[PDB]
Amino acid sequence: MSHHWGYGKHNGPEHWHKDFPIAKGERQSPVDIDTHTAKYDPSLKPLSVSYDQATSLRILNNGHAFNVEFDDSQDKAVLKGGPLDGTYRLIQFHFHWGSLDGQGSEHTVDKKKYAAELHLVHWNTKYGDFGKAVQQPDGLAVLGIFLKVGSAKPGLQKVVDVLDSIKTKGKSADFTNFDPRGLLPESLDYWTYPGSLTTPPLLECVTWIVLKEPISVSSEQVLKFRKLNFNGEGEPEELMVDNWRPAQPLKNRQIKASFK
Ligand SMILES: [Cu+2]
Ligand SMILES: [Zn+2]
Repeated sequence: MSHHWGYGKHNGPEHWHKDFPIAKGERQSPVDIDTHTAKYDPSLKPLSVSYDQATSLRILNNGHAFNVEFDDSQDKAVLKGGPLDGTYRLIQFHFHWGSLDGQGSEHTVDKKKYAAELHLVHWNTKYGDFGKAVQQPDGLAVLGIFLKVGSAKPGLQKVVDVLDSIKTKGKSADFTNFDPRGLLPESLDYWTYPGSLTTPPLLECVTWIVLKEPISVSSEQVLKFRKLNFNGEGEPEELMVDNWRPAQPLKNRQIKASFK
């Protein structure tokens, strides 16, 4: 929110608190997931990812990442169960990634950084619209999935192949008839905790659900992410890499596990 924040030395995560003081708040994201301290929670309900009727619309370079946007005017693609009360509707997904394969994720697992992290963003339908949802402590649910470099992910290739058409900030392209189920791992085992948006405005509205099993993507797929630009057309080229916030203090939170 507001202008001029980014991921450089002069406007990156260490600077955000000056315009977004909640950056130093009590439930900021991402965090390190200490797997030995997370506790199994038998009260968690089964997690339900219901994306069969998902209706993708468009892909946009917003100068911070790229978003694949969905029709959220009806319950076409929803997340329910797990730690969640009620129904959360899919609005968009995006990624965070590194300049090198050893960094890029926002969450870490026993301090391990993955090459990238996928965020599927959903809003609680009891609040009527996304903008109202971000005024509520249970307004959003983000499903986070780690990416490691190995074999190609077939379900990612349609995304990689459109990126040359959205190289610079402000560009968009049609992205209809995409199935986001092709981005999931086999297992839905997860960790969950209460947190925030990981970019400005850093609002403390998110139930995080982070899957334990990473997806594998090829070196060639992640290399195509790294050819995007932060800048607009006609401006000095600034590669879109290292668009991740580091782990923040856990403070008075417990991370729960869905699995023993
Ligand atoms: Cu501003
Ligand atoms: Zn994100």
